[PDB]
Amino acid sequence: MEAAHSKSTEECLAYFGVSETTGLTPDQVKRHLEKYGHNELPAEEGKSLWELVIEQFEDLLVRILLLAACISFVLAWFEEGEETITAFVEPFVILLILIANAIVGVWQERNAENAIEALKEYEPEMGKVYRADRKSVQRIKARDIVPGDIVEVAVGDKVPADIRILSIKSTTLRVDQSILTGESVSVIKHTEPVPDPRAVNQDKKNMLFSGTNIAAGKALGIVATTGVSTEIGKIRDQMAATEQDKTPLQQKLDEFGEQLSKVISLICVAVWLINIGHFNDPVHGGSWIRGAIYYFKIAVALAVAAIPEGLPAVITTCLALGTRRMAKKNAIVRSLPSVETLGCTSVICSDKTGTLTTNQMSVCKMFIIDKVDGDFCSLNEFSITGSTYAPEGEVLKNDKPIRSGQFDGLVELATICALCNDSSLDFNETKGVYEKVGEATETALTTLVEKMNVFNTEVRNLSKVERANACNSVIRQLMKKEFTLEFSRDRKSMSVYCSPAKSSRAAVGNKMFVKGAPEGVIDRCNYVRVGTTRVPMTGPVKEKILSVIKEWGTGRDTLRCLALATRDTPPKREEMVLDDSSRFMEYETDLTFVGVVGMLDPPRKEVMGSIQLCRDAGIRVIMITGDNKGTAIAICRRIGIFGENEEVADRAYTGREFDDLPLAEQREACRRACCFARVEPSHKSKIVEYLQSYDEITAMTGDGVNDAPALKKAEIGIAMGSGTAVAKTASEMVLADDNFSTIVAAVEEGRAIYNNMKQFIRYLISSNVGEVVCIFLTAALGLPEALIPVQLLWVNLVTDGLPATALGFNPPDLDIMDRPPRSPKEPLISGWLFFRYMAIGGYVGAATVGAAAWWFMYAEDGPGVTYHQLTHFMQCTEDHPHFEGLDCEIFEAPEPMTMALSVLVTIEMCNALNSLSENQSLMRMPPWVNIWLLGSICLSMSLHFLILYVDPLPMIFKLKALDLTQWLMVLKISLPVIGLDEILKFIARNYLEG
Ligand SMILES: [Ca+2]
Ligand SMILES: [Ca+2]
Ligand SMILES: [Ca+2]
Ligand SMILES: [Ca+2]
Ligand SMILES: [Cl-]
Ligand SMILES: [K+]
Repeated sequence: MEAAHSKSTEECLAYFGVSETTGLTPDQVKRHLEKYGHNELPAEEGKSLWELVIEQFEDLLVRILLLAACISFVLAWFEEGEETITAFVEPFVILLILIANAIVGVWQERNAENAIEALKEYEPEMGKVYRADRKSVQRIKARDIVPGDIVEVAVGDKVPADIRILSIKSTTLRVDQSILTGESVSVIKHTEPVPDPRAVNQDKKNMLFSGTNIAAGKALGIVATTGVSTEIGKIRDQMAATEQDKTPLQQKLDEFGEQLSKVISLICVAVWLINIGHFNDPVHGGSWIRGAIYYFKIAVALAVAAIPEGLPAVITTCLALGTRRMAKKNAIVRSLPSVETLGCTSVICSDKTGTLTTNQMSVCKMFIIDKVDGDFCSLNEFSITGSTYAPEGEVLKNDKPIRSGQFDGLVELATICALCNDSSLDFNETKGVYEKVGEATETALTTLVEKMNVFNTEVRNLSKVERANACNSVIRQLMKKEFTLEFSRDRKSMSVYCSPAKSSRAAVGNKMFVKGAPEGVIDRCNYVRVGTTRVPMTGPVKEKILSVIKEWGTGRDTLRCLALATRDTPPKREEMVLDDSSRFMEYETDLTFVGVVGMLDPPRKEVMGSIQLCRDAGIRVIMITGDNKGTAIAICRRIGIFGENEEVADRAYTGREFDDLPLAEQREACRRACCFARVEPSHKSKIVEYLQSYDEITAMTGDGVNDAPALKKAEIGIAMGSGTAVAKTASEMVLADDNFSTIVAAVEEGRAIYNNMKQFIRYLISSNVGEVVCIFLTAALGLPEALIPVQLLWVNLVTDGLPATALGFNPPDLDIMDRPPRSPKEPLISGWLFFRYMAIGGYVGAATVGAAAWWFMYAEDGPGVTYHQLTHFMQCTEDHPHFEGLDCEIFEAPEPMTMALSVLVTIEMCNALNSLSENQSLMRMPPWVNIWLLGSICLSMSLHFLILYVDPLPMIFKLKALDLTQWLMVLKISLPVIGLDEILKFIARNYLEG
């Protein structure tokens, strides 16, 4: 809908056939969506490259390798047996392979950039729009907005796309389009056209350019364009290409792609030397330089086979797929390069309120009397679940569920909780969460009655707005609150005067429900309600009550307690003066203690266990807060930062105590601290500084400009999703819920996104080192060659390239949080890991130069046989010493090389199955965990059988199809790799790390 600035509002509403009263419709959305794409700008420009030097090392090798195959046959294309066809088509083979190496190398290149696209649902404009389905506004993602739908914007909003204003709801509408125009002041917009189709944006006084924000006003409009069709979109697309610095894992990995290339470049250039003894020999046209181009091919080939390809792309996938994974968990990563650091987090600094704690008061404990006949009374203690103002949760006794209604004592406790209250619950259908109305401590009660629901009302069926104050209303339908006696610090309590509702009488049923702080309320109780009874307040009982009120108010939970009682025979309203707190303490006498409830601000979901997790992963959790030292210290023993009876007289500090210490004592405080209370805004940054001094990677939560500095200085800034825009742009990550338990998970995924890479690296390296050992172990202990040029190319393609990319789809490893956080100090590969590599690779290479050895040497019923004097085979000429029913041309036999190459491939897939997780079992994580692997394995295992059995080919590959016994061998020869590595894993899993 270009040039919408020159068209009537009608011409546009028409062009989209949308009614501005109800905006678009589902199918219109999907329709326009497909025709114009999502409201985003792509990455069509170059902003990424193949970090490794070797990727450009190999591509030159496969080019020059081909050259050798064009000089090879050419120099002398005529042999005694003209052209065997298995040395004539080689040029046609390698090239047929480089093509496969390509089709594959670009297969993984896509997934790598296909996953990037998966992460395009981050922190967008969230523009507002009107669609058919609903009548009220719709806060939808900026990208989900299609040209054509109806968008409205009020003060402060950011313009999500190019909008042709339709209606201006405010007396006027100024906008700030400073970012796109030479206009510093906000300008006005109007609802009419601007005929001239080629006028400049400054003169498009009726449009709202995307990426702009309105200074003042509200106004509806219709999206002309979106995406790159946007005025700001035609700009950013046409911008200067951006460059970047590099991360310590990239550096350490580039240093790695420098070690290998070199070594490789010598493991092979050492082959064109260990095989000098065969350059002249017959098999190679019986000339020198001709063999000097055959062993060249092998080396330049062995290289290609060893060069672990795919790393850059694969990482980018784990990375991508992982971030996707984090987001599902509310961890919106803003900087990919940072997720790298994320697993090196060694200290998290979090704020208490909202993040570690819910900040919604919740009753979690309550009791009442059970028995008292024997001058020794027991009680009925109940626990309550659910830690917010939402009606969700259930009453428990001895960790077991019970109906609140079955206990008559509770029915009154609720009646009090229900009536002696001035607060309520409200469902904010907008935010889809339960809100409180008034004081929290009261509201906490409200929610208790709901979780109680002593009268088994039907709730499930009700609407959220309905479940809000359900059970609470029932009680109000049975008891009329006449008047209330306001609070007062003299008696520290309050109460109400109630009487049966609808009851058309007086002086009957009247009761006064009193609620207050324990002591005082208990001392005004002369009677104590048991069952439905009421026995006088003896000396022993009153002791029992106060005893638990202590066990509760002091214990690890440190619950705030409230005493619930009723005045059975209240004075009459007449004889009562309600205009001074002075007399109220009096009317509130001769009470019958009903029960007590204990509330507290509960720790957010999982936070209690997440802290335990950090603990297992050596991460320091430091709580920053506004509380007082004492209460703050408490909250820490409540959540776990501190054991219930752990001495922490030096790991909690308050702003002032801290400023009072000397720099050297401040730095020390931080290497041990775990709680900070009443902190000046400038302490966070100071705290981090001291944290950095002990080389500690630190994640700091913030939520206001107040934290901007601290957020930036930290290794990882983490902004509250409920925070300010400033803090969000200062952090490298955002908490959608503002929950602490997230950070811990984000951190964990970091550990997996690393471990994934390590699975990928280990599989190539361990496997390829195994190839290089076969080519070597034959040329070593002297043996009939096991592989030739095109076979190396084959193996490469079948075990690098595809089942390799697969692993990038491996899932999150386990017991990944019991190690200390990674330090950018320690090396890419640990000495034991390298062993673990050679342990494997050294084996595979054996199994291969031990599969053909089984073909040549004895074999249950083998088609050929000889003895370990096979190491001298080349001197065979029927010399009459080691001769039998054998001919010197049996050392050219195809099946051996085929019993080999087939062992290689199958052994590697058996190995790729080991790359599902660094130190776990195939038992604890089956091969089917990652499907794409099983797939890629088969898709390759197949390309192998196809080369062996499809007659026009096994000839080119100098191979010769093996039978069911010849394949049952390959299995028992390669399958035992699982067995081995499964041991190394076992070891490490218990002996090494601990
Ligand atoms: Ca008009
Ligand atoms: Ca390779
Ligand atoms: Ca440092
Ligand atoms: Ca391989
Ligand atoms: Cl108009
Ligand atoms: K930073």
